[PDB]
Amino acid sequence: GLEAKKEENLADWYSQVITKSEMIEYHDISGCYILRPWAYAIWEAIKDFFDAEIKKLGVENCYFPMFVSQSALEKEKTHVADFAPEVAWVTRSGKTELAEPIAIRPTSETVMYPAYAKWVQSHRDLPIKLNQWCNVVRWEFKHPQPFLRTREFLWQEGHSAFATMEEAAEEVLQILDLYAQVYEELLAIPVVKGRKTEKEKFAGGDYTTTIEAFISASGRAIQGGTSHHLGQNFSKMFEIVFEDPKIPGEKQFAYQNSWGLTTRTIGVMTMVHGDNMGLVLPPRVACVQVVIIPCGITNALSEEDKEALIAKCNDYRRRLLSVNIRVRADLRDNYSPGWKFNHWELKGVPIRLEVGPRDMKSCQFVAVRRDTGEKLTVAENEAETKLQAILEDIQVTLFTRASEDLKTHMVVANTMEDFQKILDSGKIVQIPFCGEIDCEDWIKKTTARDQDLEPGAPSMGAKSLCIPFKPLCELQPGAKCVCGKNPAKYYTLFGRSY
Amino acid sequence: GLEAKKEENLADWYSQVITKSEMIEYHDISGCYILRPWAYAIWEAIKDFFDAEIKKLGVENCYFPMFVSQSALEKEKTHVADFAPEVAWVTRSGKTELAEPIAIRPTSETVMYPAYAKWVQSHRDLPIKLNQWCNVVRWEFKHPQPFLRTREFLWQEGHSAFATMEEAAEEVLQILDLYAQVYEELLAIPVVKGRKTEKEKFAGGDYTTTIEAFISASGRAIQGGTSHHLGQNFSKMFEIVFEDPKIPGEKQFAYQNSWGLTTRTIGVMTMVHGDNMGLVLPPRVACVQVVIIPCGITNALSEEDKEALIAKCNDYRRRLLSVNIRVRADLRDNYSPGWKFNHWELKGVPIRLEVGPRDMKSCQFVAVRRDTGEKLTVAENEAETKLQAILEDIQVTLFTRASEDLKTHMVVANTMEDFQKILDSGKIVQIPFCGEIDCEDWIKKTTARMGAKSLCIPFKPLCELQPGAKCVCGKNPAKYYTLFGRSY
Ligand SMILES: NC(=O)c1nccnc1NCc1ccccc1Cl
Ligand SMILES: NC(=O)c1nccnc1NCc1ccccc1Cl
Ligand code: PRO
Ligand code: PRO
Ligand SMILES: [Sr+2]
Ligand SMILES: [Sr+2]
Ligand SMILES: [Zn+2]
Ligand SMILES: [Zn+2]
Repeated sequence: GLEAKKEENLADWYSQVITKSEMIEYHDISGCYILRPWAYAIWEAIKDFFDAEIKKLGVENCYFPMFVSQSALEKEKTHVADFAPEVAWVTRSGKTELAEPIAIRPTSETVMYPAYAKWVQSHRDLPIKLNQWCNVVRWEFKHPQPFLRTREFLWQEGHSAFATMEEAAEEVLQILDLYAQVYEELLAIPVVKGRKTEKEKFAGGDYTTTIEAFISASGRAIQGGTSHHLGQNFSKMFEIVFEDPKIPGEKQFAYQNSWGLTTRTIGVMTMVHGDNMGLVLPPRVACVQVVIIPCGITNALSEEDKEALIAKCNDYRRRLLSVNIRVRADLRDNYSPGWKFNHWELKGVPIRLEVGPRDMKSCQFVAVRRDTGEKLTVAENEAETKLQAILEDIQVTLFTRASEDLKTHMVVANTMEDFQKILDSGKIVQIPFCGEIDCEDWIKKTTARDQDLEPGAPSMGAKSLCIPFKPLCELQPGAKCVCGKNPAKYYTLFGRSY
Repeated sequence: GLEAKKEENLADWYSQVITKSEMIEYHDISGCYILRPWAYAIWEAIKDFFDAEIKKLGVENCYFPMFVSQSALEKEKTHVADFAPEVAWVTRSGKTELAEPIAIRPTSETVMYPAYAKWVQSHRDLPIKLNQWCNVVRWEFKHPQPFLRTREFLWQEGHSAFATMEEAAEEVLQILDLYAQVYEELLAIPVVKGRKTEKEKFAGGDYTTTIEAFISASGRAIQGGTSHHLGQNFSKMFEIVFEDPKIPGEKQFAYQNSWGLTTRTIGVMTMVHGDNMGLVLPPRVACVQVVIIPCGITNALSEEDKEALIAKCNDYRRRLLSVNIRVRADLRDNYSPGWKFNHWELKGVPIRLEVGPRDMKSCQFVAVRRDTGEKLTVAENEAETKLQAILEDIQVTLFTRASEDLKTHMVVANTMEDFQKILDSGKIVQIPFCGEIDCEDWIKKTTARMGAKSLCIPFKPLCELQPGAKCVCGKNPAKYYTLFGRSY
């Protein structure tokens, strides 16, 4: 079973959920974690849905080198400035020192865009739409946490280059909506589409959009994905240039975008839907949607009778495969049935299917929901339609409960004292914000200073999350920021973050 | 158009094929090459086949960290000794030096097996069958060539741990059989299944089974894949143990294998099937099997008739997509039909589908085979039937000629003199060999006066080693017929 309680101490609960579900194994290098097949299948499920959608947009998959030269990495000044201290450098091969240290990619902007310049000579070479699934390394100055914050992580990064800004801006929102579909339709997690502030925006871009998710156990929010508009800052440094047919003889710099989604998605799914019985898989991403377990195999049952009980389970397995239900039949005669119930509950299989000798003679079986523990006795001939209905209802309620949790935890506050008090209750707040960096740092410093949390809870100030595309309330004209010294530009979502 | 010719300068011909087919782009870090969509789509075709086959064997996909500690890397002494010079070491996080350098994986044995030991607590925990599709770094010191020998490459690496030795021995030959299917059933390249010698076997294992392919244009053979039996060399170092089911108090060490296939497959495909017209894709791994191109679009053609020809091309697109044939209609307005002819030829699309106004009105179209250049006028009715037949014809034609090239370039020699003659003729010779590492160093140094190195001990050699035959050196008796030759 599970020892820790998600409501009391969240860290060891998360640590026990990711291990006992066989998702995460630990490594002797801090910030690096093993993705076991149970977690990796979730990533493959996300990969299969996102690949199919970006190919509709004309995006193609490729793979670029992981090593970056010093000169390439420092073409964009403000970009390398933000990533320099967290870049891992290869300095030697074997015992021989490298003449020039090469870098491990924290992101592939400076690796790809030299090639973009070579590939783009005429206007016919645009647009370039490329994506790659790969690993990056970010030796960050933060507490590592599996899935959420790791030194090495798997992701997709898509880099598109266009002749006009209207083409680029269109794709930014197209991709961000795809990231929102990954969270809301696959992981059953609600997200808030928004724009990052000037402080938290991608270094080297004009603006960045993001989806923010909420983790109610810790009251903290987390970034689920970003779609940046790079404008021309990178094409001006890497010389991604073409001649426009309408503007004779003049150098045109391409408009570029980048967008990324990481294996953090798995950790958010764990933090939102996991309970005190272990992991909870949304049926959409569940590696196994239905696990079939033979029950009641006493020593008195004959060898022929036991084989007929196994055959009925395999028959349920074939029936569910013919209707595209991902089903595993745990026929292993080496483990107890209660060990199997516990094993697959920890892993989060949405439905457990129990077949016993009495039920098989009676033309029925038992279906047990993972999210609620509700046990239903279903007729043998209704197995294909009933289970698919339960699988759909599990996905709906997981998103319904997470949405109602989000609606009640994201509110509006206009003054600093109400923003402070609501923040200390475990909520994220939309406040009228002037949109300046020095004020955002002031909020980060004063929310941590005036904090009143539970005994033992560490000091953590609120930071910017996003400027929501559709905020909760309209900003009344002339309304000042929460600092009182500058006019407010927009409602900005704030709160403690991962 | 391609400037170089395969018969003259193979190096410059190869550099121009991979770039003009838009497979490879070059990078300012020596030995690292960009895999563009046309190349990566081949790797995906290899991946979806191979992944489907190992799932039937109970192998599951995962992903282990790229960084390995000094202590974990040096646990197996023979394994770390062979890889030590070619391991890249991270020593700096920005400008702050790590207290201890960490290494980029050249292979993931020392990364995964510490986790294998924690997972194997009893007999119930075996077998463990894990595979990952990832990048790996081996910092070579020889001149790099795209696909064939690169500083960083993509691969899959399977690691399996078994309770018995018969189990691991079964899987080693099962995986090698799948590698043979990848090269023969998909890439249409014949391979020679064999066994590495003591000098060439995987450091840290007991034996290595490999598939060796031959590049006829250069006369040098190349290793297509390997499946190693690690035995207990690693489980005795990383403490992967389990209680003896029969004897209480006695530990048993797991029997392990490892097996890998890299993106070198694409380069071997290029070097074998490519011609002076450019790349030649086998239809089974071809991203685009058929390209539809509208022809005869003159400036005087009526917009109605011009629109009718466009629709006719999309009608073939809908029909071919209905019979699971990968087809793209190149209806782009800013490129001439002749430009698209040479464009898809360079990339290796097996069949070109030409639709002109005269051929459309006569209910016909043209089919151009990439391998032979034959042009076939086909009626609109027998489209899905004949195009499917040509695609399978292209697949068997490419294999039959590469198998015929391998038959006439792999002969048997019996002494040092005649082995040198056939080797410098651009062929690989099977010779009676004593298996010693001493003679393997001598045969490479002598026949260079480059040089032929051990490739594999064929599972099925050409001639049966008659009893009494000694090695080509003369000192020791010959223990088996071995295939030698210059290799990449
Ligand atoms: N070190 C990290 O920030 C991290 N670690 C593990 C997983 N995701 C991480 N980042 C999240 C992220 C990064 C880039 C683009 C989009 C996103 Cl959502
Ligand atoms: N540096 C290289 O040797 C190399 N470079 C690119 C591609 N494959 C490479 N190795 C071949 C290889 C390696 C492991 C297992 C099987 C094989 Cl076939
Ligand atoms: O790292 C980032 O945030 C952007 C998005 C993917 C590519 N680079
Ligand atoms: O490098 C090799 O040859 C073995 C096989 C894959 C993993 N390691
Ligand atoms: Sr920084
Ligand atoms: Sr000019
Ligand atoms: Zn302010
Ligand atoms: Zn000898």
